[PDB]
Amino acid sequence: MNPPPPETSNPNKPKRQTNQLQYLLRVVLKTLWKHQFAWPFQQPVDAVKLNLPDYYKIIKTPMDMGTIKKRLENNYYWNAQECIQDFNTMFTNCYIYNKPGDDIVLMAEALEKLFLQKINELPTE
Ligand SMILES: Cc1cc2ccnc(N[C@@H]3CCNC[C@H]3C(=O)NC3CCCCC3)c2[nH]c1=O
Repeated sequence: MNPPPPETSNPNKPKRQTNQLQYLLRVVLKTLWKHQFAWPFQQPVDAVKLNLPDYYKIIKTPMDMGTIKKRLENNYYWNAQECIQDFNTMFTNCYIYNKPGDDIVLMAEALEKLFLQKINELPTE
């Protein structure tokens, strides 16, 4: 009932190492990954195990920090904006699927506030 996870490597997709992508792995992801609210976002939503049968009927662009971590580790991104877009997709999915008063929404809001603080101090290329 789960889709395959988002791709985290591609032999055809070009790759480079930049200080901005290094900052996103070493500072931004690392900060969010170890946060007390990170754990529901550390892997793709398992709709079977979590008993959320409608999840992938509603969310057609799934994204999670486990996938973002692998993409950064695998040099999948060419630029920082591709990675920032994936974080925004993850937060947006959470706000669309869940009810406004749900604890997962409060957890996502806390992580997004921390995320935007760290992106505000992104170093120049
Ligand atoms: C990404 C993600 C994961 C997830 C896991 C479990 N449940 C979710 N949604 C609950 C649906 C029912 N109402 C309560 C919702 C909720 O806020 N659950 C949280 C999960 C984390 C621990 C506190 C309770 C999920 N929704 C997601 O978007």
